[PDB]
Amino acid sequence: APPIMGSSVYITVELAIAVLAILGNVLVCWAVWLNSNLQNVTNYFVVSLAAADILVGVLAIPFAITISTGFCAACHGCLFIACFVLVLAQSSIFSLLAIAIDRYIAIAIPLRYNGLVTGTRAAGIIAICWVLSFAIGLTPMLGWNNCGQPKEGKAHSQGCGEGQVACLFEDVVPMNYMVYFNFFACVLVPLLLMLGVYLRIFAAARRQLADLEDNWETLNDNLKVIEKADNAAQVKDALTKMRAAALDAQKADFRHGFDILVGQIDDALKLANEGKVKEAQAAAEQLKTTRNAYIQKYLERARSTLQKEVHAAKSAAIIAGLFALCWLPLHIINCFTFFCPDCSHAPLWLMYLAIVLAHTNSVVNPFIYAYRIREFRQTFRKIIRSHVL
Ligand SMILES: CC(C)CCC[C@@H](C)[C@H]1CC[C@H]2[C@@H]3CC=C4C[C@@H](O)CC[C@]4(C)[C@H]3CC[C@]12C
Ligand SMILES: CC(C)CCC[C@@H](C)[C@H]1CC[C@H]2[C@@H]3CC=C4C[C@@H](O)CC[C@]4(C)[C@H]3CC[C@]12C
Ligand SMILES: CC(C)CCC[C@@H](C)[C@H]1CC[C@H]2[C@@H]3CC=C4C[C@@H](O)CC[C@]4(C)[C@H]3CC[C@]12C
Ligand SMILES: CCCCCCCC/C=C\CCCCCCCC(=O)O
Ligand SMILES: Cn1c(=O)c2[nH]cnc2n(C)c1=O
Repeated sequence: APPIMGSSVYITVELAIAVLAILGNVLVCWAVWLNSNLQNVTNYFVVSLAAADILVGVLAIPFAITISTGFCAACHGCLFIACFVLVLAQSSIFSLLAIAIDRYIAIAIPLRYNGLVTGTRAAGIIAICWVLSFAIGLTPMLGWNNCGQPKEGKAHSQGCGEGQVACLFEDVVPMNYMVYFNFFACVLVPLLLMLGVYLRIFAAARRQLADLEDNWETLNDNLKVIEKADNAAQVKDALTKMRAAALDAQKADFRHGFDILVGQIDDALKLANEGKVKEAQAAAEQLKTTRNAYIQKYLERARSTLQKEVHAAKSAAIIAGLFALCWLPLHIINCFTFFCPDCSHAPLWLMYLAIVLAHTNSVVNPFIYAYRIREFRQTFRKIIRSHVL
């Protein structure tokens, strides 16, 4: 078949992806700009990620279409066309890693979060990561390239000028760079890092949920103990273990609820020390009202916050996971090309599918926010509804 037919399918799909990438990610940026409830440090990395995905539609996909033709070009110009997408992919990895660390700090040291993680510091991190993304993605331009060993047969067969090559990705970008440097070091290692961070996030959330439940059962168990104890030392032992358990919970109207609880325990405790057991039990039984009134509400709000954080972190993890799914095939095909030179090159149609799937990643982020985060979903509706209506 004439190549122009298969290439017409490839180009049409690439342009379709470019349109979806631009529209969806413009909506993400628009949403964060308008809605103050979306303006947090976490979402500044989301916007940086959306900007990279817009750039895939506006620049990388047109570059990808161009380099598929093998057009004649100065090798360093070709290199820039071939490698710019690597800058955007690297920026996305830094943004994904930053989001994971952000959510980890939020769950592990909430008290210190807003003091550590600020808009000003985030903006600085985003600027540094973009600079590093240019350095990593355009490393071939610094001399790690095959511009020095041009394919002269292809150059003259295609009728290129001198100094010019048939501009093809695999002719100009070295496969050792793509496999060892780009894939293993700059992509795979950060992805495994994010896996580790997210693991630590879910473990932290699970431990804090358990601790909450433990304090609640420990406050309820020791109550029953006091109600059935026939000795003043039994009441004292239990009440001392409730005071500790209450003071851990305090740190972990609610602020008043705790002062009442500690006070009522201190009351029932001084009675117990004086031998007044029935009076200690009577004083201990008022804790039920403080528990019903205040403690049960603080337990349930704190449980609600942790669950919201587990949801947000799962949402972020899906986006990191989707990046991996969409990019691994292209990276794995490169590994086969590099490591198995006795293996037939992956056919053109599968190369096209791998490239298109990597580009498709720049579409998916907006759907995940829409499906998994109400605050974005609501703002999407309002930006669409107030432009339709
Ligand atoms: C839209 C704005 C922000 C940036 C767009 C600039 C892009 C389109 C420019 C910047 C550098 C340019 C390249 C620089 C040099 C060459 C070598 C020449 O033999 C063929 C064209 C080619 C490969 C150019 C293609 C277009 C190019 C990639
Ligand atoms: C989730 C992480 C661990 C995924 C990364 C695994 C990658 C690096 C693995 C998965 C399958 C592997 C390939 C399987 C088979 C072959 C054929 C052999 O002749 C050369 C190595 C080569 C080409 C391997 C290279 C590395 C490879 C691509
Ligand atoms: C879900 C993701 C992470 C896994 C996808 C793995 C894909 C990329 C794997 C599965 C089987 C693989 C193919 C198995 C055998 C060959 C023949 C060889 O001559 C060229 C590479 C080629 C054609 C491989 C290319 C990559 C391949 C298609
Ligand atoms: C903000 C929009 C920016 C413009 C987007 C369009 C970019 C087009 C990309 C590459 C076109 C360059 C390839 C054409 C060179 C042909 C030279 C030749 O005839 O050998
Ligand atoms: C990122 N990337 C690759 O890793 C690759 N491998 C072969 N062609 C490729 N192309 C066109 C590409 O854009």
